[PDB]
Amino acid sequence: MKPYQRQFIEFALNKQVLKFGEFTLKSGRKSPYFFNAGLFNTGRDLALLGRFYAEALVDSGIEFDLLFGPAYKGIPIATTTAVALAEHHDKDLPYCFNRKAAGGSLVGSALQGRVMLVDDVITAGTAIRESMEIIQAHGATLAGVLISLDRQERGRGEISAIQEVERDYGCKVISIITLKDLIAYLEEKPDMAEHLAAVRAYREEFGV
Amino acid sequence: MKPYQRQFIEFALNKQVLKFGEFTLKSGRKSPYFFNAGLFNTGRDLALLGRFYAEALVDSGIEFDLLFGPAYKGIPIATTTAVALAEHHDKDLPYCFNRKAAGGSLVGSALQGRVMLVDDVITAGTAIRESMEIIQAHGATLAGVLISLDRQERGRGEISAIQEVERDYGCKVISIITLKDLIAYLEEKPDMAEHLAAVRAYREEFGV
Ligand SMILES: O=C(O)c1cc(=O)[nH]c(=O)n1[C@@H]1O[C@H](COP(=O)(O)O)[C@@H](O)[C@H]1O
Ligand SMILES: O=C(O)c1cc(=O)[nH]c(=O)n1[C@@H]1O[C@H](COP(=O)(O)O)[C@@H](O)[C@H]1O
Repeated sequence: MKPYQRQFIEFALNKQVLKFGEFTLKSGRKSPYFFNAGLFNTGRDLALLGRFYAEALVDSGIEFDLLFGPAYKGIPIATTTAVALAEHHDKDLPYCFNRKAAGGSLVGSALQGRVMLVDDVITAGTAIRESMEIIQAHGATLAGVLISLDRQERGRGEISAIQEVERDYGCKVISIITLKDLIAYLEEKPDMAEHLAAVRAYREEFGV
Repeated sequence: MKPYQRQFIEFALNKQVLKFGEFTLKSGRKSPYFFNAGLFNTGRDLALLGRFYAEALVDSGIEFDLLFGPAYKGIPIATTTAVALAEHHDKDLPYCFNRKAAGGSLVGSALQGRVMLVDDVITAGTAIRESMEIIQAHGATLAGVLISLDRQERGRGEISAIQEVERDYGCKVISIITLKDLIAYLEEKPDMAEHLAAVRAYREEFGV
């Protein structure tokens, strides 16, 4: 666990973006925890959020030339990560995004070179295959996918979605927290035991 | 002319977002200058851009509860203005935006209370009437419209678009530069004389 990961969880908790209960995923499973980046609905949330993203980006070491935000749910993030990156790390990079309009119609820079794709959480090895249609549809390569939370569980097969993503676009997914950190984290909060025993239990059944 | 307006022009120039030549507006007129916020395609541009917006916001004194970014061209701005506002002024505000999808489907906070709408440049007393459909379609009032550049010229009538906007949504449009500052600015650059005599000439024919 690296520090920014520690405050992220925290950041994430207080926000309630990270919640402990009894959810029912889009898959039909019944996870004990849910992560919902949508609850980042304010300036500061956005401000911080992009501070975490830039770190994991930076602290990753992958190389990329350009940020890319998918659809709608990508725009606020790619914009914030872009500002974090220049205010905070002195990295000046070009962002753009795609117009989901009855076409590609990118908004912002080129779509030239090594795209770094950015999003919130992959569950269903999804829009990436749309998103990544564009990138590959304009003669730019894909460098990777930066996300918030790797739920680290099984899909319909033995592997996970992230894994499938790595396994299909010859790309590398980076990400801020993972299940593992999530647990690691609960081990320090003695009074999160109930959530622990539970997420501990869960990863057993489904953890990849 | 207030300082941030001075660096904005500058910022705007070096960027070439502000260009001096011979354009032909969407109206059919032949302006001597063009402003094209689209050339803000990088992290820093976005970073700065939202620093200017927050100022004019702040330095305005209007009150609002929430930021609002229209369509696509609004998302990167409302996101940046939101971060500026919290990093820089300690104003924590809730942003959201609208999903242009075959509906309202806002993305982010409420659409509750006093919206502050944010955009790049109004020319054709436009999407505001779409944008402002939403706001008024959800029981939020409109506090205003914050923009970059008031071109300060005539529409089909004696008044300008901004004026018509004020004149139709009982709202107040704020904005960073105006033609006037634009000129004021050229008066200090002795070797911008040609652009001066020209934009001076232009405002005469069309200036409101
Ligand atoms: O249902 C889940 O898989 C899910 C787990 C989780 O930990 N977080 C989470 O965001 N999700 C869902 O993942 C969605 C976004 O991801 P994609 O299918 O990759 O677009 C959602 O509708 C979330 O609710
Ligand atoms: O054609 C113009 O009116 C125009 C003048 C100008 O100074 N800046 C400018 O952005 N425009 C146009 O205004 C558009 C965006 O404004 P709305 O019609 O309010 O959406 C554009 O397509 C610009 O090119």
